[PDB]
Amino acid sequence: GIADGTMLIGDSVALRANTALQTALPGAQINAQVSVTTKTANEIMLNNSQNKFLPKTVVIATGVNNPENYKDDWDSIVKNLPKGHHMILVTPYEGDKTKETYAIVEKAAAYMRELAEKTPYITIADWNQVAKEHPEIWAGTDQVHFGSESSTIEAGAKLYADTIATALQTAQDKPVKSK
Ligand code: NA
Repeated sequence: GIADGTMLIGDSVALRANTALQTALPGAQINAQVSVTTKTANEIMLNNSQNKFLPKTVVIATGVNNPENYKDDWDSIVKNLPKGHHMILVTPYEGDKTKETYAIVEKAAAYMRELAEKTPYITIADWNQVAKEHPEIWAGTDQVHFGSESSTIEAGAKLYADTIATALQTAQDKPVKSK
């Protein structure tokens, strides 16, 4: 019964790609904010479900903020996805390999890949993998917020939006969570 549509619940990285996301996904509902974590995205997801605002396809674009609890957080948000939805997980990317949290973000991305592989109503959008392939969008940056000027911000934002668009196309023929 859940009506068609896409809502993205995302973090500052997603918020940085706001215009590119909307351009690549016309009519998608982009709900991205600076401090969003996987924890609060879980709460936002259910709040929207319980008010019947959550459409069929849910994009969770979080993971780089507060990565330490990734196991429980991604287990939980996957568990709490309401019946009737398909879910897309956007893997996080921390580019500074010396960051004390780099290995955690990497573990989080890997664990999200495991959940998407495992779960029929879940699809991966592997920003982590794509981000590693494009060093040019990280020159002069904090290694998380793509682009040091307009051209690489735009190029980075378009790569980010296209990754999610490709996952949505992949998820088109795939089932929803049911019972
Ligand atoms: Na899957």
